[PDB]
Amino acid sequence: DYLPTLRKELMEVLSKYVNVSLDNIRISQEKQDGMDVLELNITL
Amino acid sequence: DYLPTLRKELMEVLSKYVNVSLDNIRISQEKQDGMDVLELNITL
Repeated sequence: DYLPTLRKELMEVLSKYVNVSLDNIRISQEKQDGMDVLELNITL
Repeated sequence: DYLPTLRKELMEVLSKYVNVSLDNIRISQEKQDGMDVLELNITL
């Protein structure tokens, strides 16, 4: 609900920075070592 | 000049989403397989 939405928001912001589409952007939400870590990747 | 700036911009946007500081955000710019891949990480 919360972060998942913010993750989409991050994608949109990035797509505007390098003027690509959302299909070229990947973002993952994972729980490791007890913590919730977001990872946002893009290939240019 | 270009992406390095956008990388900082990404950090700022993320810090506002989860209302943290820039010190809790990491972002890397690396060349792998001939391509330039940005990686933005945050621990929550």
